[PDB]
Amino acid sequence: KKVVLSSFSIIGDITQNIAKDLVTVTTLVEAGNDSHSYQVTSADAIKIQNADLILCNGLHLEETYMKYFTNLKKGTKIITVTDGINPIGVSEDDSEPNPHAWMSLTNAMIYIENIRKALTALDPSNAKKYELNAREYSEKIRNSILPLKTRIEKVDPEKRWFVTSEGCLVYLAEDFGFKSLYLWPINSRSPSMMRHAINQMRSHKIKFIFSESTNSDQPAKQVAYETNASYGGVLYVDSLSKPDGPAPTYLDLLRFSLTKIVDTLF
Ligand SMILES: [Mn+2]
Repeated sequence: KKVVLSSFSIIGDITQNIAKDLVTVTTLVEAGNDSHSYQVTSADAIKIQNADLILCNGLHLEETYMKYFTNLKKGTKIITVTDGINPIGVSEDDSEPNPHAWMSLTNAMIYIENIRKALTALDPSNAKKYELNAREYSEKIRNSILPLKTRIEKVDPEKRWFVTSEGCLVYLAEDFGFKSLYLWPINSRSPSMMRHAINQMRSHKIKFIFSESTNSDQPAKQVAYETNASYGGVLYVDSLSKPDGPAPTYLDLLRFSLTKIVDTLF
């Protein structure tokens, strides 16, 4: 049986829905661990050796541990599952890419397609099954998420703002036609970014700011105070939750976080 290693929990869950036990799906950065700065263990090195295929996000998500994907099994390729997604930069223009492409309905379909394609090239005799599974999963995502988009798109143009702590929603904003504000591009944080957000929230009368499941809520709450806005609560973006949490799957993560956003806009 072939072994397919996903770089983190979001990609692992997507792959599991497409492969459905036709391959063994493993995960490097397990749910709860930090996708942005991970220490690859010895046990992890065994997962890397066993991999017949390695599925990465790209957009520099894995940059600090790409070095561990070496001395690989003969023939094992590293696939970047964000291929075909136009990068959004971390700056305010040339700059480093924002990695959070999976927070998008459109991009969900592209992650699924790239993974379907890589599974099919790895294991061509199950092409018909990956093809079916990918369509079914794609429809499942669309059926859960599209009603949230539809609700979201009723928002008045001057209220089209996603304001968060990490810049985790820049692809969602682009996908749905919103503008995004945040306090730092990627979790790992500076004064002028905070000052800019405070000034922008006031000028545009923004009502809510979120934090996220793997970072502190303190900067968001402080910003809420200084802007006369409200703290919106915690979104799930960087990792699946634990199994009895609210976002144990990619579908659940999108649905939870987008539900929470829409319930704030109205
Ligand atoms: Mn992040």
